Amino acid sequence: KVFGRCELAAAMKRHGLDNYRGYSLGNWVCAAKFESNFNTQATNRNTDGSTDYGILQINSRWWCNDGRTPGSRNLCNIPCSALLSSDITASVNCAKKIVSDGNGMNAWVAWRNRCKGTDVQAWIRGCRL
Ligand SMILES: [Cl-]
Ligand SMILES: [Cl-]
Ligand SMILES: [Cl-]
Ligand SMILES: [Cl-]
Ligand SMILES: [Cl-]
Ligand SMILES: [Cl-]
Ligand SMILES: [Cl-]
Ligand SMILES: [Cl-]
Ligand code: NA
Repeated sequence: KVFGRCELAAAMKRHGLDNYRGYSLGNWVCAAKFESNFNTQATNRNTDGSTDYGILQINSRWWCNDGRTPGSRNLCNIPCSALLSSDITASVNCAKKIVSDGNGMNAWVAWRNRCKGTDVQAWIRGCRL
């Protein structure tokens, strides 16, 4: 599924991301825009042989099982395919464990490079929330 801009902001708020561990709604929308263009079916392969999955691009080295990442862990206790659903629940729950690991939203490199410090509120302007 490809979400409308105002449509995803509404679903993320419903699942309790608005200010989780101190991060506002526009930070999560911006992160999704640049990680996936609002597409839940987004995937991308990393050089160490791990893979990234879904609207927020979560990785198989630590966080999910895909059966193809040697010596890895499954700290979220889930298969990576759950991160591709039109239902965003598994993606939101695992992003909560990751953002708590010690380093906050710096765990997402594109958030640090395209959305940290910017007028993130513009991503929610004109939306009925
Ligand atoms: Cl847009
Ligand atoms: Cl915001
Ligand atoms: Cl594995
Ligand atoms: Cl393969
Ligand atoms: Cl494990
Ligand atoms: Cl599994
Ligand atoms: Cl949803
Ligand atoms: Cl933090
Ligand atoms: Na794994």
